[PDB]
Amino acid sequence: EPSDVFIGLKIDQITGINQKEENFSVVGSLRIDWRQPLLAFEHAPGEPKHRTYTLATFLKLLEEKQIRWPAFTYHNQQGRMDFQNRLISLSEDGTVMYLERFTSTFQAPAFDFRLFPFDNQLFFIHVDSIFPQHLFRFQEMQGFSGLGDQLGEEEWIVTEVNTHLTTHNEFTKGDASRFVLEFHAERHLNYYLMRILIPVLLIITVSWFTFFLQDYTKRIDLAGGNLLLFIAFNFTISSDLPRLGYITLMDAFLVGTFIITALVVLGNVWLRRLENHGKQALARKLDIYAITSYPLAYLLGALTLWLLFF
Amino acid sequence: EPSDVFIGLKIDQITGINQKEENFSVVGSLRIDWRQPLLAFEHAPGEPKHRTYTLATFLKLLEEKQIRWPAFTYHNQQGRMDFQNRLISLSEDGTVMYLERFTSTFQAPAFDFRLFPFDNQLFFIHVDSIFPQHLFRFQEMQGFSGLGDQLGEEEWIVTEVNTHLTTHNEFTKGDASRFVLEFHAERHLNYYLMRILIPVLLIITVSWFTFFLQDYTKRIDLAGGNLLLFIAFNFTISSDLPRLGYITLMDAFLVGTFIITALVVLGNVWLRRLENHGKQALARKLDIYAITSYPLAYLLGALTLWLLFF
Amino acid sequence: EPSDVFIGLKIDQITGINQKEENFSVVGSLRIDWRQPLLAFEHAPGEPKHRTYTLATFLKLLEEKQIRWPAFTYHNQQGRMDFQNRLISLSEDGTVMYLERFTSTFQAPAFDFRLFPFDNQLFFIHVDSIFPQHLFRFQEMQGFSGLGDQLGEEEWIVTEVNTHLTTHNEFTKGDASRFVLEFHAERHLNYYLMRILIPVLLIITVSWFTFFLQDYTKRIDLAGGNLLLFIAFNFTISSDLPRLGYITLMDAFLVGTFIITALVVLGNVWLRRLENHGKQALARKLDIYAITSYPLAYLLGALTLWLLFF
Amino acid sequence: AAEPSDVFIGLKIDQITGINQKEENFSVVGSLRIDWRQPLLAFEHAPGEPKHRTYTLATFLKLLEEKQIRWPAFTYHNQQGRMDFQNRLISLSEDGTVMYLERFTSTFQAPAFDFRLFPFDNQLFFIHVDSIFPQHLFRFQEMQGFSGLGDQLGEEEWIVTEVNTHLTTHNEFTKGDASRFVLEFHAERHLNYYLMRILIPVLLIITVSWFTFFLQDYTKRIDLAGGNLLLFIAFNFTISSDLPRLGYITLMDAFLVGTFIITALVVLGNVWLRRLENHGKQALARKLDIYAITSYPLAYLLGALTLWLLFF
Amino acid sequence: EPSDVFIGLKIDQITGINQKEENFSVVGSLRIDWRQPLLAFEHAPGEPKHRTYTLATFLKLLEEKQIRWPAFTYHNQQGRMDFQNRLISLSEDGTVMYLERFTSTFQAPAFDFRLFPFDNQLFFIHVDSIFPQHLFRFQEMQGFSGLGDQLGEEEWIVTEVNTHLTTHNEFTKGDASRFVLEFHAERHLNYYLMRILIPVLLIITVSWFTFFLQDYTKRIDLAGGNLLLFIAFNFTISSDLPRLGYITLMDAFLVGTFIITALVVLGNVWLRRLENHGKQALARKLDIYAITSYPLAYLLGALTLWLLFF
Ligand SMILES: CCCCCCCCCO[C@@H]1O[C@H](CO)[C@@H](O)[C@H](O)[C@H]1O
Ligand SMILES: CCCCCCCCCO[C@@H]1O[C@H](CO)[C@@H](O)[C@H](O)[C@H]1O
Ligand SMILES: CCCCCCCCCO[C@@H]1O[C@H](CO)[C@@H](O)[C@H](O)[C@H]1O
Ligand SMILES: CCCCCCCCCO[C@@H]1O[C@H](CO)[C@@H](O)[C@H](O)[C@H]1O
Ligand SMILES: CCCCCCCCCO[C@@H]1O[C@H](CO)[C@@H](O)[C@H](O)[C@H]1O
Ligand SMILES: NCCc1ccc(Br)cc1
Ligand SMILES: NCCc1ccc(Br)cc1
Ligand SMILES: NCCc1ccc(Br)cc1
Ligand SMILES: NCCc1ccc(Br)cc1
Ligand SMILES: NCCc1ccc(Br)cc1
Repeated sequence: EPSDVFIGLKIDQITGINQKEENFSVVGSLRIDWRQPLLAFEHAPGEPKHRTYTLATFLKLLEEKQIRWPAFTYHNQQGRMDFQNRLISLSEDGTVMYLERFTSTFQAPAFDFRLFPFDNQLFFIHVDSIFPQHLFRFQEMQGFSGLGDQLGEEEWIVTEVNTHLTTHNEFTKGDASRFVLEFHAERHLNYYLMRILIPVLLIITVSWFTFFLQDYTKRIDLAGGNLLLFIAFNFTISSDLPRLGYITLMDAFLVGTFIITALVVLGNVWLRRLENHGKQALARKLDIYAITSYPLAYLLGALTLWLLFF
Repeated sequence: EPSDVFIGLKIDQITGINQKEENFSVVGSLRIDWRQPLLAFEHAPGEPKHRTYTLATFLKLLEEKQIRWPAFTYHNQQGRMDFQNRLISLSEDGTVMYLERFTSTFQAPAFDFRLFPFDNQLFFIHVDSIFPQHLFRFQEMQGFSGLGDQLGEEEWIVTEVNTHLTTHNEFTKGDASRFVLEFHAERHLNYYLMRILIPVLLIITVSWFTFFLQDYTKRIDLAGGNLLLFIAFNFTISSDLPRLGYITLMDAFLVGTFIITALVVLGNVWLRRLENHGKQALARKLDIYAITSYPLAYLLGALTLWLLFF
Repeated sequence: EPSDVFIGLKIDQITGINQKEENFSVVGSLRIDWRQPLLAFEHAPGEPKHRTYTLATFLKLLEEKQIRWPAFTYHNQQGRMDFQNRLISLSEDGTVMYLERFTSTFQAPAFDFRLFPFDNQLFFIHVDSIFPQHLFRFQEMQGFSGLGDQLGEEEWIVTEVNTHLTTHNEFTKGDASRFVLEFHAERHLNYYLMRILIPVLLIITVSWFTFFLQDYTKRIDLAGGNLLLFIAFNFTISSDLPRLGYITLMDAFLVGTFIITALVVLGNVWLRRLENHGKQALARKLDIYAITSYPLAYLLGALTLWLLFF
Repeated sequence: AAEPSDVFIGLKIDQITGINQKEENFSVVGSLRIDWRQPLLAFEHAPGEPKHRTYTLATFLKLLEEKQIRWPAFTYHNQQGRMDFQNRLISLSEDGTVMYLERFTSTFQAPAFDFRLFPFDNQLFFIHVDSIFPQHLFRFQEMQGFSGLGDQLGEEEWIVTEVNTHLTTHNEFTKGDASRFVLEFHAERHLNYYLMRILIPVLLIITVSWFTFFLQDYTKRIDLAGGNLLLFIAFNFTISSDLPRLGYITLMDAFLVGTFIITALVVLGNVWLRRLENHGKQALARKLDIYAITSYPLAYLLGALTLWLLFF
Repeated sequence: EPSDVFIGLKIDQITGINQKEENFSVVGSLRIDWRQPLLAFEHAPGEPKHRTYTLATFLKLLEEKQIRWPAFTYHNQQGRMDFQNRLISLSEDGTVMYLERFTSTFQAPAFDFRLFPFDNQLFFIHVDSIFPQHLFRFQEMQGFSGLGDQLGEEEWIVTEVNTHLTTHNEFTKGDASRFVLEFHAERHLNYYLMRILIPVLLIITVSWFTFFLQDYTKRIDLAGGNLLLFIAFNFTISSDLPRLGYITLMDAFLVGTFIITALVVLGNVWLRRLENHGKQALARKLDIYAITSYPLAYLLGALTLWLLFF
């Protein structure tokens, strides 16, 4: 007959989410309730009903009594887990109450940058029983598992928190318990506005003003610089993210400005060429297209992407 | 009956405050006084009245005597806590004197960048009893808790230090002790002056000089460069801070220069356009307005923000 | 007679591959099966058939019974190995079942940047027996060793995973077991396209447009800038990689643009020189060569490398 | 026992891994040596057993706990973060003289930093070793012939002027006066880097700029000095990062603003010369111009003595 | 009588050489052979001749038997040493065989950047006996100490490996053993060529082309830019190295281009000045000197340094 293990997990802090390395880091507390009849003991009346053990001696106790503990791993843990507290409280009955406080990093392979920066992502911690269900089944320790109030994370904000149970088959042939803490969060886009969109629009608009000079050479020299600017903005954003083998929304928007700004150069080159072959008057007539093409192309291009991605 | 636990905490050093990751790091000493009658002992004459234990053996002693120790966590601790000393002194009377020296990082989610760089911030360490008040109540260990003299931090300087007790309900249903060390500090604005304001004003002023040349094309080319400069200064500052979903004061000041410098372009474009359509004399008349718009706009804009934020 | 040790190793995560420091990092689980007759035990009915030990006490047990354990090292391990679980299960038969979960970095000196970024690389973990084959032989633990599904790595993608055994002679004169987990992976070229090729082609193309202006001075000033741009792109890429004593494909492609763009300068200098010595008409004739030389040389140069490297 | 026992503290820095002026700390590999005679620890030895017993710190402390003997607990007051230990080894003599060796790499807070004269300055580095227990229980004495700095420190920027050791009290955990052993050293910066990477360039920019005054294009001088400004604004960011977010003004801090003020005026001035040209007074400008050509060099060297007097 | 301790040390990997912090990091295995008669033991026939101990219990054994172990430090170790294996094999005869596998950083104060980047450097690990020679003398464990095959290091390549004994006087008055593993290595100049020399020569050469335009203003504007470029290249290289109080070869080469490029500016200023005072014809005569000065100056200057440094 297999004994129930009551798995509770609360994330107190999100220390940060490194989206480039596709992981996040949390301060968190794991809580386990587990009745083991064999661990139960007798007290004299007036001697305490509850024994408080360091994890160190509590396991050395279990080893001595040849009792199996419900050994568990965090499947998506990365690197070290700095433990704060690992503390056991045992009762007359042989109910074990375990607390594990830790800061640690976790894999989140559920990262989809397709709609970056307008994206919503799945973050989750997996807690697996090493031992199969035929020995230990995990049950939800109700009234504990979730996320806290002061997470300290300013970019992401969390949509929903859910806890669910399931199997794995990592070390066993047999089905084995896995407690899961999931959360979805999505980005506060202020940064992306204030530092990327606003500037790129400011560059584009203030550039368009200088079309009313009707120096075609100046427009060419301007758009040529704009190109390098965007090629930089392309490097800014490229670093935020991993070396993805797919094309971001952001990725597309940049190549947008590329294509346009490439043509702005080519077009004004041709207008300027007419001026150079005694057809200045034509250019100046023709020119009106070029002045109104500029802004339409960027706003035709705005709907082009917005439909392709939404 | 619940036994009193006397919690003292002194921050010797502030190793630094990482405002981007919304945490700070301190060298600090935790001091606990706790009378446990059961631990009291008799000595032979010539054998010491105070027994000095490593935390390691002191707990192994408590486990052996089935005595519960007032287990505590630092709630806002991040990552590892490098311990220097963990030393126990047990008096005849059964008074435990504990010392914990450590360097460690702590969450400070009390970060409000609304008035950055003119801001005052709350930094605090929480020390929680894991066990409820029905078992242990924390009392302020007088004559210890506070901040030192040589903190070593050059940017922030501390306004006020306060200590107080209160409850939590982290692992218990029952109310539980929490000792709090708060401090407020505010930024030394010298850096922000010397590296950000002075330059931006220098750029703006030295730019305005070149208005007295009365080349409109040159002013357009100048203000266009100024734009990119500010777009950079925008990236400098953006990195100091997190990816906030709210707009800094600083954030606004930058977009200020943006809006203005955008118009300086638009305006001089129009003056230059008049020159290009045989209305050079008009431009040169209007020009006088344009020369005295530059300085007013930046100083109209100075009061615009200084009213909006204060 | 030497006893068989059944070595399984599964990489759950690739935390990343630092190609500059010629190493990779993995979350992984090591599994060892090893029958030791001496460890075998009898149980009372109602006492467990399988005894579960912490590695700590399991070795202290082996030391006490003067039994030699099949000590192993990871030969290509770098720095610390953060252990998650080190857990032993001893059956009545005296079969030891060991599990070691860890995050760790490993050397991969099998790095050939000759065809970077179009390259396929060998990543491997070596597990050596410290003790010779005369004492312990390693055997492939079937049904476990390999790579998982959720590796979390976005740039590389894995072609093939193989396991095989072999000898070493690291500390012994005698032949000694070595279990090897190899994998090959190759790069997703999207990044290299979107951030390096597309820009460099965009710069080159939009530059060629400005040839139809037939300002030779402008072409010289342009190609001179292009040079510095490529000299930067040269620094971008240089950092991705180590300080290799061999020439990358990428390395060559950069020098290509160098040589060409150097020529464009020299050539247009000469065209411009003719203009300056009353031979403007000649230049304008010869110019047609220069206009079509530009694009040919970049695409002659494309086949030059694509033949030299393939 | 027979009053307070003397404890002989020796500390030698074998190397300085580096000095991070931005975090106002330094990191050293060092060996701490303590001599401490305890009558109670003295033991009788059977012939064929060594006269000196060699213990790991862990066993030696577990032994002290067992024998209910209090050891002279000590902390490094200015230690920062983790201290990796190389060796912790105890040798117990028949006489009961305890010999402890602690080898470690560690970072130490140093609030002694004064950037007022940066980069031309000397700074004070110190490690504090505080006894937790008061002076009435234990007094620290200088273990002579050991304390100091080594030969191969490995540090190329700083070079050390003087090493001094002395003892004093603290009152950290006790009401009672308590021992504190101090290892101080002063070092000062090698100016070559600051020359080769900051001064030489800034002078090169300034001088090569002044050459282009002999062109007598006023527009070109304006465009040049405007660029010079941005250059210095960069050099301002280079240096700003070397240092913390100080609330005071460095020497270097001042020197940068110097170039600012000057280069701002060079613009303003040539703007005015150019303005005369634009209002048919080209001849005047060309007269005045001679003042302007000699002003640039004077102002930079008037400005050199301005600071060198204000700061020295 | 003092007992011999057989010290072997093999570097398996060079994880890297941080030339800025004047240290290097290696994966390595320390091997010690040491006969202690007291550690010898008797076995029953059929009970093992060799006892295999964790370092942990092996020392607790030595402490119990009041035997002194040949305590050693790595003198030039920096920071933490991550240990892989610390394993003892005790024979009946009382021969201890010790293995210490570790990744660790080591000081190399033997750094001479005088001829950087054409330099050859000394890297060494010191292993000191804490105890004097009157108690333990170190002897070279032969057939093991040296460097491995797959070091993984791409910039440096190792010239020679030598091992030898010597004294120290670190904690003792008495002479004390020190085993030394030295190696020399020298740099692969490919990086320095491909990223620094080639570009600087490309800039200089492509600049010289624009002399054949015979625009003196353009040459001034060009050389002025070249200056800033080199001032950057000066910052690139400055960071590779520490804040050395001595002048590199590289250091000199840069100041070379400085001095020259400063004069190119001055000289063309003077040519241009002649044009401005009706002496255009003279300038155009003198010009031939200036055109052939530039190339000679850089190649006079190339031999100047190649003499002073070689
Ligand atoms: C740049 C957006 C602002 C537009 C306003 C018109 C003047 C622009 C400022 O100078 C221009 O900046 C480009 C970007 O670097 C350069 O390529 C170009 O040669 C230069 O003339
Ligand atoms: C530059 C701010 C300081 C004001 C000095 C006035 C003289 C002009 C200095 O050079 C300017 O630098 C910008 C920055 O990129 C260029 O874009 C711009 O076209 C260029 O004219
Ligand atoms: C720069 C090395 C390549 C030289 C090719 C000759 C044409 C000039 C190329 O662009 C130039 O870049 C320089 C560096 O900032 C500026 O001084 C210069 O005014 C600018 O036009
Ligand atoms: C730059 C590739 C875009 C080609 C479009 C033609 C118009 C000019 C583009 O700006 C150029 O940018 C360089 C910065 O490195 C400068 O050196 C160069 O003098 C400048 O004119
Ligand atoms: C540049 C300092 C070196 C002095 C050399 C004198 C020749 C002119 C070099 O080009 C200048 O470079 C500045 C970069 O700051 C540009 O902003 C400015 O428009 C331009 O005039
Ligand atoms: N490192 C996991 C140890 C452990 C597991 C379960 C329980 Br209940 C107590 C301790
Ligand atoms: N980890 C518990 C440490 C502790 C020791 C003694 C006292 Br009194 C309070 C706390
Ligand atoms: N430090 C790991 C030693 C070990 C190796 C294999 C087995 Br099976 C048990 C223990
Ligand atoms: N944690 C080190 C404690 C200690 C150090 C030196 C001596 Br002598 C005794 C004790
Ligand atoms: N910490 C290492 C101590 C030691 C030294 C030598 C040998 Br042989 C065994 C142990």
